[PDB]
Amino acid sequence: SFVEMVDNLRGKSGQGYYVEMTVGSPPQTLNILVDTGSSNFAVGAAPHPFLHRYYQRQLSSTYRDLRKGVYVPYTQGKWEGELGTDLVSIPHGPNVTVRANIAAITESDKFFINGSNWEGILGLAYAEIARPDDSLEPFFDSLVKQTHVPNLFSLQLCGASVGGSMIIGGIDHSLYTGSLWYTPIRREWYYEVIIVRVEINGQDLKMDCKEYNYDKSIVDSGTTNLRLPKKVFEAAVKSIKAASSTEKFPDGFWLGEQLVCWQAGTTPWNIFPVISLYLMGEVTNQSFRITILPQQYLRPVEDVATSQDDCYKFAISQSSTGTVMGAVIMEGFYVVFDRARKRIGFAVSACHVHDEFRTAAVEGPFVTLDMEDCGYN
Ligand SMILES: CCCCNC(=O)[C@@H](NC(=O)[C@H](C)C[C@H](O)[C@@H]1CSC/C=C/CSC[C@H](NC(=O)OC(C)(C)C)C(=O)N[C@@H](C)C(=O)N1)C(C)C
Repeated sequence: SFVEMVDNLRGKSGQGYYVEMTVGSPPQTLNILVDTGSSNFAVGAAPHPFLHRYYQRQLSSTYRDLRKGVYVPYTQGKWEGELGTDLVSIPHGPNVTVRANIAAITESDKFFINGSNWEGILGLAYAEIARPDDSLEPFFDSLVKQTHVPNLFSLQLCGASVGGSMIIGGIDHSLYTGSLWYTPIRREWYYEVIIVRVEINGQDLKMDCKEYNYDKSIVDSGTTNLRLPKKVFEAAVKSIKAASSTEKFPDGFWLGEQLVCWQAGTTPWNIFPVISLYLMGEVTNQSFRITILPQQYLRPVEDVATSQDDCYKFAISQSSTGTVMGAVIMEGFYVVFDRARKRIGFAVSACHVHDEFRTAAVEGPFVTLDMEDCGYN
């Protein structure tokens, strides 16, 4: 019965993917950002220049105040509000209704995006990183405990203005091709995984694999870019520059600041290398890899001028909190968050990226010794 959940996600490029939900009685409709990098369910509950609508607790008879404030900081943006509980449902999701914790956002800073079309956020990670503490049961935990919905979900994010699917409670085999390859969830807080090798155009970056996971590596649908630790970011950029030395790009380009443009349909994709991330597998000394095409880490942006040329922004940035496999990485892949078996699966998506001579892929098996030494402690 997953067919009704296909295409239940919408959004704008670089503004996150959202699903429709309803809270309170009578049901109040709101678009909620899907974020695997956080664990709090929260919605705007007060007027805001960027909000077209918000949660009105006074209009819900099922609403319950928990009389307890909350603050939640994100890599970018933050908000604070009041904790409470209410009935919640997902129109284009499983046909059920559950009582879950809800944070009524009363104040925020650089959180709501102008024209994003969403007024809330659904943290799908674990309680361990929930605010104010792990006692605040996350939405998915509530859903699984109050219903018969299996303990797993999958995400198929499609690029370009953007759409996709969030299959709650299962895997929809028509949304991907080939085989699903699984990597262990190292620890249940963020969806933490271990990267055991990185190659650019088939060239090993030759770095201590611990560097790839310093101080952790996570899968985060709520982050746009591929974020890499300083040392890895530097090595990656250097390699990508040399590969594209043919042309010249402003130093601000590699910083995500300035953007580059080309005559409509003349983008020199071939000069940009593919990136291969090898992930720890399910059996001893075994891993698999996912290959990222330039069409993924070069996010298309509207021409700042009155021109009809294709402009893009470097979607790879430096991080100080570990590797982050954001939406640009998840796009083109079908990703299964198999919480029941503590693993994350990857397969080529049906709405995969397209290149003339190259193609994004998930390949295995590969032999990799000492993978456990790649984890940072
Ligand atoms: C100061 C951080 C303290 C630690 N906090 C966390 O780790 C929290 N989790 C997180 O912050 C997640 C790891 C990140 C989370 O998904 C948050 C969700 S914020 C709501 C998301 C809106 C969709 S636009 C996404 C945006 N795109 C973007 O910036 O594009 C350009 C770079 C081109 C401008 C982006 O990428 N945001 C990153 C940076 C980010 O912050 N994402 C919670 C666990 C409490």
